[PDB]
Amino acid sequence: SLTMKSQLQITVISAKLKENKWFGPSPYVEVTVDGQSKKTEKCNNTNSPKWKQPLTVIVTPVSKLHFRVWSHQTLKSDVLLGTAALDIYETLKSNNMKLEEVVVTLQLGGDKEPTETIGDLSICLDGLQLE
Ligand SMILES: [Cl-]
Repeated sequence: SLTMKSQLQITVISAKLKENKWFGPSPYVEVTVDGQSKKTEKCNNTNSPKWKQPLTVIVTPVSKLHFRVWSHQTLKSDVLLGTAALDIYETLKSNNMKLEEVVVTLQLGGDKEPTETIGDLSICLDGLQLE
């Protein structure tokens, strides 16, 4: 029951990234959960990326979703801009135990400094219920 899986759709909607003082980042989002990793495509040179991109992951009612916002680079590692996490069980609680097009915004915490908010990330969850 807490072990039954669902192929959850997560639409990664958009993010607002605090400006860094010339050209902006070229961000995409990676979702990781339960052995899996799914990445959106990138937006180029923007602190207000709008992906509106649906991804799926196979989760249980107690899975914990982890988000990373990366900036793409050709010639070295992509840069980790910030991270967030969302407990699917808490999300279910907040929405009568059924995730039907639930929009959630999360604060993104900095890589080098976890305590610093570097932006926020909006997603929409659909296709999971408990009971
Ligand atoms: Cl949470």
